[PDB]
Amino acid sequence: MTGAVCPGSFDPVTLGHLDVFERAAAQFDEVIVAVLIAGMFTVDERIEMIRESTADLPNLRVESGQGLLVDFVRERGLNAIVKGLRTGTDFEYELQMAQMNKHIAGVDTFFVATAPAYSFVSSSLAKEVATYGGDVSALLPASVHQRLLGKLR
Amino acid sequence: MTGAVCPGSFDPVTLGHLDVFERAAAQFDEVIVAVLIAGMFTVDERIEMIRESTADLPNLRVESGQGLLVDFVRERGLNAIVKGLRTGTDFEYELQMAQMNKHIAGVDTFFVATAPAYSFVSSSLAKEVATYGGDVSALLPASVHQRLLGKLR
Amino acid sequence: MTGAVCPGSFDPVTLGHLDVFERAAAQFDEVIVAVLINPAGMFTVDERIEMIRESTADLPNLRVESGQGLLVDFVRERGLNAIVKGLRTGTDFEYELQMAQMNKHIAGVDTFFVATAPAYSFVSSSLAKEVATYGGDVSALLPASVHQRLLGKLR
Amino acid sequence: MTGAVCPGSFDPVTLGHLDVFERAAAQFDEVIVAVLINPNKAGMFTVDERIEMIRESTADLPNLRVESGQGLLVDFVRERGLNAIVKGLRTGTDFEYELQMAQMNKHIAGVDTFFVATAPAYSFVSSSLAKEVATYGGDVSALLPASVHQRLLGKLR
Amino acid sequence: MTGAVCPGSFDPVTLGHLDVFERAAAQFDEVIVAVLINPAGMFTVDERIEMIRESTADLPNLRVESGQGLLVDFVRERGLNAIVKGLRTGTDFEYELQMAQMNKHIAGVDTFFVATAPAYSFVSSSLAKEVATYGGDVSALLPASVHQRLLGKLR
Amino acid sequence: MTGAVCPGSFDPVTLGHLDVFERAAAQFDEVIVAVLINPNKAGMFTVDERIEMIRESTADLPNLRVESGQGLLVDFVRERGLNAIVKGLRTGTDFEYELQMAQMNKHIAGVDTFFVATAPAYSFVSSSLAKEVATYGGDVSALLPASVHQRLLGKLR
Ligand SMILES: Cc1c(C(=O)O)cnn1-c1ccccc1
Ligand SMILES: Cc1c(C(=O)O)cnn1-c1ccccc1
Ligand SMILES: Cc1c(C(=O)O)cnn1-c1ccccc1
Ligand SMILES: Cc1c(C(=O)O)cnn1-c1ccccc1
Ligand SMILES: Cc1c(C(=O)O)cnn1-c1ccccc1
Ligand SMILES: Cc1c(C(=O)O)cnn1-c1ccccc1
Repeated sequence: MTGAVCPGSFDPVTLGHLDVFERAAAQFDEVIVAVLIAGMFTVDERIEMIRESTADLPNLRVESGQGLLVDFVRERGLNAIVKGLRTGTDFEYELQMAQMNKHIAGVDTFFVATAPAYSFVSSSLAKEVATYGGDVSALLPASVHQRLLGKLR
Repeated sequence: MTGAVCPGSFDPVTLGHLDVFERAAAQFDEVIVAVLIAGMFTVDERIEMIRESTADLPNLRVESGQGLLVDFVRERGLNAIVKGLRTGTDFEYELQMAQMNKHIAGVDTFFVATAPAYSFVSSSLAKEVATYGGDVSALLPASVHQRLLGKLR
Repeated sequence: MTGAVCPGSFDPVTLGHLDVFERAAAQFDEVIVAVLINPAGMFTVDERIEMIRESTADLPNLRVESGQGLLVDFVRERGLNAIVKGLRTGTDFEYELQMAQMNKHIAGVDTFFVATAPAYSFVSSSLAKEVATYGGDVSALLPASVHQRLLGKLR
Repeated sequence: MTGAVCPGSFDPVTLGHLDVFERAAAQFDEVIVAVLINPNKAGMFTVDERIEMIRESTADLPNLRVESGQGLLVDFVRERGLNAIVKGLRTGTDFEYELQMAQMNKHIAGVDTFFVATAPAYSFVSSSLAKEVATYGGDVSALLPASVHQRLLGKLR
Repeated sequence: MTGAVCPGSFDPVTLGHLDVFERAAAQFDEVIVAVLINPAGMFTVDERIEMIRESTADLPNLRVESGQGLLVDFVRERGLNAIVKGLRTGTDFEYELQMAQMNKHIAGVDTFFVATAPAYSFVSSSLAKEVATYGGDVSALLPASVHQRLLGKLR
Repeated sequence: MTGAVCPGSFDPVTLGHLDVFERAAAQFDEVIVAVLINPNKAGMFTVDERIEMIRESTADLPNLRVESGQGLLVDFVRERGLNAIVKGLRTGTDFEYELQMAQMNKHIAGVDTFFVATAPAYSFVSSSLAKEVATYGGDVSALLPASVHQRLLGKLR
């Protein structure tokens, strides 16, 4: 009965996130993606885009969440978070939250290294580049791309 | 059928390592500690010290290993490594090995943040301090302590 | 007569801060904690000062004052030229390193950093407040004097 | 016909920036300083003021020119027939952040980025910190070119 | 006439190195790859030079030479005063930053760093050799010219 | 009666070290420079040579003295009735490494450690790099005190 939660704003989900979801799904019986909550996409849109892109992952589901992440995790009977890291400075920042989360609620955090190809990918940078006309097609799920083009027009 | 391998030299295993073992054991059905191979303790001694300290973990076992870590992992039907991180610079160094390991053999790596109390603990520093008479009792399993005092006399 | 200033917003003071205060008061004849007022937070400056005084009652060579504007002026105005601050991480050091070099360049005021006690490496005022706002228990990270008042502000 | 673009907000230009300009100008046939403006947030200095302050302190660099722009930096670079950006770095933290943007810029436009290490004397200089310190009366004259410092005190007064 | 030196042991050259060579040759009129001999490794200096020449056949403005001793002497002896190097990480930058500042201080030679291509962020000569020694397949990380010879040295 | 210990191998002492000594001497009633010797590996300079080079360049610091030692630093500190160490740091990487040792030292002996940021001019100076560069003929005279530089060239010759 193993399981982890993968949290984030996912505004929108990127190939970097999807890679983390896939890897978490391969190592834990149950994965829940926690869409935490105003950016570009609504909660429902963000959830839909992730569901579309994770259809090949039978042991993953997507839910919105509010309040403390540890409460979200524990209220579903789990006590692990899985999170992707690019740096370095990411680890330092996330370490603080991870130790706090373990301290207040006994919830552990497992970090995975980003796939090399997506080291430079972030939701913020993808939206920024796309806004000014740059091609970010290779960095986002097929569905997501189109939806993003939609929001910009 | 989930599982991870926890690798290291463990010369000797510290409370920092034991904390990682416990956390891995709580999230994966099967944990294997891979004692990799001349420091202070022999392979057999290192294995024994870990077995002594992990008796309360029914789903963990301890084995020696040689060659590529990914071969050790895959030859036991697994494809996850779990490793503890203190920094920062640890993440940078380990990220390189993690991406290499994923590339050559499809083996993933999950990192956990060190418990705050053991941020300064390393096998090397514990042996160094103990050698010159410093008290490292609070940083090592009870059994290990005594064995270390033994080697020094 | 040696001395140092320990600056911060301390909104609220944490056990991490208090550890730094204690270690500074152990090594300098005089320590001044400077509670820096800004454009802002949860506690008033007077509330912050009083919480620090309560937690530092056992440190006779430390006192608490409010400050505004340029830190090196605050320091020099009081006949001192050293700052003492805690650091938790490497990136703590890199940001603080810039300010320390700037402060020494513009006023000849030096800065001494101490490493966090391991137990408080993850505590910050911001994170403590955020966790407490949503019902998380941060009593082990804050002095007794703070935890009671923090409950009051959230109710 | 080699060339590079040195981008920034330069609000204001610092001695650390000028060091980078000089080092780029010494290694590329032409250098363009790109003053990148956010049309949605004014800085301390207007675009013409930023350009003036840069020109006045680069007068001895014959192969350098100064132009403003906005939007994607890689478009600024490519429309001038170049494909190199040169930027200074102070810390490992700077490099991790800039690495993201450099790899993105190479991905979307094939434009490369060359980083140079700050001169030691300016490792702590930034436009924002110099403005903040000057706002509260601190002396930052040794961190800024002469073209900048009294213009800066003027803005604050 | 612009130019730069790309220094390293290149034992063996990787696709990461080659990416840096290509990017340097695209931006400077002349590039010299300097294969630095030391007290040592898997390949002879001549083997290393020949592997780089094979992988850089399409770069007419780049040439490969061996070097010994102080790098800034090598650079200045050839009428240049720029070094170009790849960086993979922040801690790459911090170590290289020291040497770059030293090299500019002692000889006025500057250093330009380029960020690794994402695909090769984890590749190093040391790790490639180590993996290959134990049967791991590193063919995707090394030029074709290297992978054949690496197999030979291990057999 | 405040005091601090400034530890190192000082093989040789650099201008970066001397900056740290001066800053410690300005803030503590007494400073002891601790020349820590590894009885198993000789450096470039003998203990007496290291001490001499330090004394000659700290002659204007009346509250500083120089002593050698080996073994645990915290024992050196405590046997002098002190419990503060002062050390310079250059980078975030330095801090992570030294943080480990500082926390260990506090754990085993209650001895505290105060770090100071390097002077910008010396951020790239290290004993090892200065020796390595000098070995191959590079000029490192501006990074070392006068008490050191020609002694160093002597060793290399
Ligand atoms: C952090 C991140 C974002 C973001 O934070 O916006 C978007 N993608 N990724 C990402 C996640 C894992 C690996 C690579 C990239
Ligand atoms: C890395 C390490 C060593 C070592 O590498 O020698 C000994 N303990 N630990 C450790 C492991 C996890 C958490 C804290 C400390
Ligand atoms: C920096 C800090 C904050 C803050 O930034 O608000 C709150 N506590 N601490 C802290 C201070 C010293 C040691 C550990 C933690
Ligand atoms: C990054 C920077 C700023 C800024 O970002 O505001 C102002 N100066 N510098 C600088 C540039 C190169 C070297 C040193 C300093
Ligand atoms: C640094 C390095 C080595 C090495 O250090 O031996 C081998 N490849 N690379 C590399 C170079 C540029 C980009 C990526 C990787
Ligand atoms: C660390 C160091 C060394 C060394 O470790 O060899 C030589 N100088 N410095 C130094 C000390 C303080 C500031 C700058 C530099």
